[PDB]
Amino acid sequence: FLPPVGVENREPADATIREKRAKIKEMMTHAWNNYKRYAWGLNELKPISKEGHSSSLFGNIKGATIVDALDTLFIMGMKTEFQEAKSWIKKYLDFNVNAEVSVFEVNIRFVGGLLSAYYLSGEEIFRKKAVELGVKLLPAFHTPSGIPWALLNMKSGIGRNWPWASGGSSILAEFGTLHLEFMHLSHLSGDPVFAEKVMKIRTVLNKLDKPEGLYPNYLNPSSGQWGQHHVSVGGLGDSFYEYLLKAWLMSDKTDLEAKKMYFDAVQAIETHLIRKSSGGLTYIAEWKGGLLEHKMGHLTCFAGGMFALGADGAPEARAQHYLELGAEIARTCHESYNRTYVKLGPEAFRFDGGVEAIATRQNEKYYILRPEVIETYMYMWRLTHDPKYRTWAWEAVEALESHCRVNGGYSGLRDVYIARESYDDVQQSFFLAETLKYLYLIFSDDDLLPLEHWIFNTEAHPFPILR
Ligand SMILES: *[C@@H]1O[C@H](CO)[C@@H](O[C@@H]2O[C@H](CO)[C@@H](O[C@@H]3O[C@H](CO[C@H]4O[C@H](CO[C@H]5O[C@H](CO)[C@@H](O)[C@H](O)[C@@H]5O)[C@@H](O)[C@H](O[C@H]5O[C@H](CO)[C@@H](O)[C@H](O)[C@@H]5O)[C@@H]4O)[C@@H](O)[C@H](O[C@H]4O[C@H](CO[C@H]5O[C@H](CO)[C@@H](O)[C@H](O)[C@@H]5O)[C@@H](O)[C@H](O)[C@@H]4O)[C@@H]3O)[C@H](O)[C@H]2NC(C)=O)[C@H](O)[C@H]1NC(C)=O
Ligand SMILES: [Ca+2]
Repeated sequence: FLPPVGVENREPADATIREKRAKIKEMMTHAWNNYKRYAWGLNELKPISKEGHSSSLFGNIKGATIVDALDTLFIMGMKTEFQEAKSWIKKYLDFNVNAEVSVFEVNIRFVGGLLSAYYLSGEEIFRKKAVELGVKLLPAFHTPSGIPWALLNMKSGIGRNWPWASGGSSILAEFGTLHLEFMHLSHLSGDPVFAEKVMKIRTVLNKLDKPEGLYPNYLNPSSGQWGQHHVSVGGLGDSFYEYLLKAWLMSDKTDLEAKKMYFDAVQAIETHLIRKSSGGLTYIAEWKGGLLEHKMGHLTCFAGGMFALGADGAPEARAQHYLELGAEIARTCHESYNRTYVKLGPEAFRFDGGVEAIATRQNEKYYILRPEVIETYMYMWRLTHDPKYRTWAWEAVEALESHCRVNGGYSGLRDVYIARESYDDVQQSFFLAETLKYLYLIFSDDDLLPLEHWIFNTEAHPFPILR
């Protein structure tokens, strides 16, 4: 174990920034203390019902919110809370269970949360548990190609793909968002097997022709060939792209394959998917066999920070281009917040049918406590220090406090366009792992989890550079 760099949370110099940061910590005490009060040990909290919530993505594993919150608690100086969480994990976190889990979700939340807790604290239990879980996920890769199953029974090792997935195919974002965690699993366990699995994924992908430079969201694990040619930088695709860039950064820039894959991918996305509305907003559309659908998801909004984070490493005279593209995605995504009643954006928003940056379908008007817009504000603040990004982040804080904060915690909303809240009764674990961590960091100095020394996984779990 090596002492971690930049884990001290010194108070900002400006009194107003100090006060704003203290508010975000207070919001975390509200989310955490209510989770502990009504749902301790269960995966998530139902804040209206004041009971536990057990998403099917996690099967019979326990304590998702405990594990997802560990690192946020640590950096906020919540040491009593961190110790209670550690004691529960030592006694009760068990991966020897008989149910199916999403390999992807368990990796980014449980493996990632345990890894960050270990690197921040040095407590060996976190390392031991991360490796235990990695070992349990290894049967997911038992396919003819090495492209893993979506869903794995932890006891039997038997896997399968989503039943609706084109021809029984695996999902790009799912198998493409294992890389960072598996590289650290090999480092800490000394066992090459984890890196071998994620490097085999690379081998399969690089053998395929990418239609127009684009990656279909579906890849069959038996044949190793594409399913239907649906392409998106939001759901089903998003974090695969994210992890190409971050694999390169986290390798101390030695993973040259990752770098080329990333910049090639983003150029094809710019050409075929990125458009400007008649009102002047930049958006990322979805592509289906050549035909654009002029719609962007809240999930897609993470891409603003991705583009900005990759700017420093971009080719000669392309760095400002990517900082500016990041800023335009940030602005569009801020407009999706601005044009609502509650000032929190919808799950999807459109740029045709006579609209710009608003939802039209009733079933896409919801907000489930998502971090991706605030995530992009954090990167834009740290990479430009333009005060507007702190201004926009604080607008979201005031919105959350006005419309999502309830007596029993924080709840998502079913319709951001009307006055009367319709609470969905789920406190998503990613609100504690991501939304509040990124808010806290925005109102901190740059030297708390400095971006030069820490690369965030897709669930806001910071990992150190591997040399
Ligand atoms: C968050 O959301 C808010 C909305 O809540 C956004 O605010 C809007 O921003 C718009 C874009 O900047 C802006 O549109 C411009 O409006 C200018 C006119 O404003 C003045 O007049 C209007 C109208 O008054 C008459 O009509 C009303 C009824 O509508 C009557 O009640 C009056 O008696 C008059 O008869 C006033 O309402 C305005 O006053 C309000 O707004 C002011 C701020 O604008 C406030 O200070 C006031 O207190 C008051 O609330 C003003 O007095 C237009 O001149 C301007 O027109 C240019 O742009 C057009 C659009 O260009 C793009 O799109 C086209 C189409 O695709 C492309 O061709 C172009 O290339 C561009 O891509 C262009 O078509 C024109 O030809 C002109 O070049 C423009 O329409 C809104 O006024 C503003 N609304 C409000 C209420 O504030 C805000 O931007 C969002 N973001 C942020 C960060 O806040
Ligand atoms: Ca993410």
